[PDB]
Amino acid sequence: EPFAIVMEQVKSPTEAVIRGKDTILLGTYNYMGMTFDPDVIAAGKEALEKFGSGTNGSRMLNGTFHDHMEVEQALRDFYGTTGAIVFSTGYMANLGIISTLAGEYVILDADSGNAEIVRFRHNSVEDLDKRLGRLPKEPAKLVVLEGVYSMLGDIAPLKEMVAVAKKHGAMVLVDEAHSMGFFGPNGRGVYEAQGLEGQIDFVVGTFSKSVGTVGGFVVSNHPKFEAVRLACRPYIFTASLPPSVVATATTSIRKLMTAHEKRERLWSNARALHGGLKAMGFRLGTETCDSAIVAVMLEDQEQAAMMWQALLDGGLYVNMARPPATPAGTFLLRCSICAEHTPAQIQTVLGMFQAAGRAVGVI
Amino acid sequence: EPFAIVMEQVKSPTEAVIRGKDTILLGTYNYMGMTFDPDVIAAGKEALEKFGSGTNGSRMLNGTFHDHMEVEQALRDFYGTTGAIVFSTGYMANLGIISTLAGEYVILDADSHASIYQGNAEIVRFRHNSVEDLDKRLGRLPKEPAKLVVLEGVYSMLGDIAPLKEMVAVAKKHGAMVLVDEAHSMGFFGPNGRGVYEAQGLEGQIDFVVGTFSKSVGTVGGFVVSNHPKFEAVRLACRPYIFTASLPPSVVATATTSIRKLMTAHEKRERLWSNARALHGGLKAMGFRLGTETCDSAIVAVMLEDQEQAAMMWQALLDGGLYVNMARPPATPAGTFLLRCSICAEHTPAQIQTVLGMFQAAGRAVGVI
Repeated sequence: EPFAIVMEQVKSPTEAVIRGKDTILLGTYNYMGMTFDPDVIAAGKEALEKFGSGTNGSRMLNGTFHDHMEVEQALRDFYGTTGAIVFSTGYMANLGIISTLAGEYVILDADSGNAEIVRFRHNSVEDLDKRLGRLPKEPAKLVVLEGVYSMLGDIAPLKEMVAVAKKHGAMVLVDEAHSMGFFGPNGRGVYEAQGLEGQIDFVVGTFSKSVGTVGGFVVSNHPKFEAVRLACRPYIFTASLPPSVVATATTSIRKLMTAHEKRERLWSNARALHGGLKAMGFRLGTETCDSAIVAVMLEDQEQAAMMWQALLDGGLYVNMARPPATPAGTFLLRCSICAEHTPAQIQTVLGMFQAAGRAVGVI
Repeated sequence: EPFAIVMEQVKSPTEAVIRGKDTILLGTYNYMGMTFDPDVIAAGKEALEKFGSGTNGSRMLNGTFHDHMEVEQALRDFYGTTGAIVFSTGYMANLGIISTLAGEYVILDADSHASIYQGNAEIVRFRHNSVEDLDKRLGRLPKEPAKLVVLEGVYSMLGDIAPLKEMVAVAKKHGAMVLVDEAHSMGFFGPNGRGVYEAQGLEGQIDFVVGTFSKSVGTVGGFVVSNHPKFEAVRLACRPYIFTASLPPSVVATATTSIRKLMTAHEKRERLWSNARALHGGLKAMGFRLGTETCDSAIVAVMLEDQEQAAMMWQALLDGGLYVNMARPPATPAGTFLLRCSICAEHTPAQIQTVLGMFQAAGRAVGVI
C-alpha cells in the first residue's frame, strides 16, 4: 500500500482530510480548481434534475453523440477551431487517437499496431531532425509533442520542433493537457504561447486536469476532420457521457475562457513557490518557473521517501515520482499548483518544505 | 437525418417532448426507470456537492480506482460474487472484456448483440439459438487451446430467451469458459434479479457475467463479475483496463444507489412484467406478428415484412405521440423489419392502454392489420 492517498473529507480544491489530518493538497492536477466551481456544481445539479442520471446514444448519421454536441461546441469556441471530438475517456484521446491517425511512422519523445514507432532523444530538436530525415519520404508521418513535460515541469521547444516537422511535411499532434486555461493569450496551451495558432494540425487534451471531469478531446482545423468520428478499425467504440458530466464539462470549459483572475492567481502561486523553494537551496527541475508543476529533485530513494512522509505528516500532500518514470537515480517530489491556493497556503507550503527538508537532510 | 430522435424536454422516464409533441417513450432501455429515481438523483446531487465535478485517479497496485470500490461492492452484493470490475464505458465491458480473456478461440452466436455480431482470438460463429450447432462447432476445435463461449440472456432483436441451461452444459462438455451478457435482464430475471442465468438455476456454473449501466442501472459504464480466484489479474490486463478512467462522484453515487435499490425494487419488477405482458398480449390480439409467442422479456418486437411499410408506421406512431425503435438489417435478417418496444417499470397501465390504441390506429392506417 505504497503512497496510497485516500481523501476521506474534501473541504475544497486545495485542502482535504488525509489519514485524519487536515492536509493541503499539492499533488493533484486540478490546476484551475474547477472541480468545486460554484457555477460548475450548479450546472451539474441542474442537468441531473432536468435530464436524470443517464440518457441513450442518439447518434445522428455520424459519430456525434447528441449529448456531446454542446460540450464539443465549447471546445470549438475555446480553441477557435472548426473541429472538435469528445471522447468518453482521457486515454481514448491520449493515445487512442494516435493509433487512429496512423504501415506508417509515429515519431514521439523518448520520455513521452499498424504504426511503426520511432523514438527521438528527449527534448532534442536535432535528434528529431536526424531521425525524421532517415525515414522513407513517401509514407504518412505524425509527430506527437507535449506542451508541458509532466515529469520535471519544463517546456517543449515547440516553435523549433514544429518547424522541423514541417520541414518534412509531417503532421503535428500536440498534447495540451497540462497547459489548458493558463498558457497563451486565450489559454489554449504552450503552442499558443509560442505563436503557432494555425500551424498545429491536432491538439489533444483531457478533462481531468483543468476542466475537472472524466473524458478527453481532439481539436483540429482539418477540413476532413469529421471522418475521424467514424473510424471503426481504430475503434469508435465510445460512450455518451451522462447529463451532469457534460453539463459540468461545458460550463467549466466556457468559464476557462474568461477565468483571468484564476489565471493570474495560478502563476503568482507557481512563481511564489518556485522562487521560494529555490531560495532555500532545493534542486528544482527548472531554473525558471515555466509551468504549474514545481518538481523538487532528490538523489536518494530513501531520502525522497522519508521527506514525502515528513511532508504528509506535517500537513502537506505532494506527488512522489521515481524510476520507472524518471531516469534512474532521479527521485522527484512534484508540486502541482492550484489557482485556488491562497498566498498564505503557499507560505505555509514553503514553511513545511523548509521544516521537512532540514529534518531529512536535503538542506 | 434518418429516424433521429432528439428529446427537448423530458418530463419523466416514460414521456418527453419530441418534435414539439408530448410523446410516450417506448424505445429506450431504461427498464426500471432508475434515471429519474428520487433517491438516485439525490445521491448524485450530494456527491456533486460534497466531492465536486471530478476527482483524480487514485489507482493502486491492483488497478482499482478507489472511486469504483463502493460501486464494485454493490455489484458483489447484487450478484453474490467475490469478483467485480467496473469499466468506464459499456463497450470496454461489452466486447472489450472478450478480447481481454482470449492464438485462442472465441465462440459466439451468429447474431450476437449489436455490440458483438479484433486480434489474438480466432472467431467461431454458430447458428443463432442452435444448441446443436454449438456442440458441433465446438467439437471440431483443437482440444488443447483455451476457449470462451459468449452468450446473452435476452436477445435484444426479437426479445426471446437463450436456452442457457442447455448451452452452458454443452460448453462444460468441452471445458470451455462461459461469459454471459445480462444487460437486458438486470433487476428482473431470477430470484435476485441477476439475469436469465439465475432464472435457469446456473448460479455458480457461469464463469463471467458482463453487463452495462445503460439499461437498468441508468448511467454510463459497464462491469464484469466473477467468482474466479484469479479474477483480479484482469484489472492489470496489458491493454483493456490500463485504459480505464475513474468515474466522477455523481456517476458512482447514482450507480451505487441505483444498484442497491435494484435489489429490493419488487414493485418496479412486478410493474415491469405486467406492462410487458399487457402490451405483448394486447398487440398480439390485434393480429400483429410479434418476435415471440409468449412474453419472455421486456422487449416486445413487432415484425413487418416491408421496409417502406415499417418506416411509415414508425412515422405514424411518432406523429401519434409514441416513440419506439426501428430495426433493420444490417441488424436483422434481410426482409425482417422490426418496431421494437421496450417496456419501463414506470409506464402506467393507462399508458400501455394508450400505446395499444396507438398501435391499432397506426397499424390500421398503414395496412399492417
